[PDB]
Amino acid sequence: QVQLQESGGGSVEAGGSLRLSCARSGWPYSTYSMNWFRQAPGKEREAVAGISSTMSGIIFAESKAGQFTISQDNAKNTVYLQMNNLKPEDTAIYYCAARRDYSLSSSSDDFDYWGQGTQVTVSSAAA
Repeated sequence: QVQLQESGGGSVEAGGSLRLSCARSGWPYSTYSMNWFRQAPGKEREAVAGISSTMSGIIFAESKAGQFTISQDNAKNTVYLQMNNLKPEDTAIYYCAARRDYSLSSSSDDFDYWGQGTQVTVSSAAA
């Protein structure tokens, strides 16, 4: 059985940082790509970042150079989403997703395996 186990979310102040982790276990294939998706309140689920067994990580979502960084630890079968300079509009449920195809895809329909979803809430600054 495939499991994608997420960790590392929660509440953060505007401007803060978080690193999400997704540990892949039970993977039956010699290849993969892994994505982080997110679903913000009232919005459709959208791709944030992708990485694969052959390609370095890319960020799909318009952000700013350094807002998101995706990486992986191959020995630990774990993919990471480093988030910096977080803003209220980064509040969302973040999802890990996996598929056999090692190209990079932003389409949720291409992914047959999903993590449980991790809430990230970015509070606002006083004004």
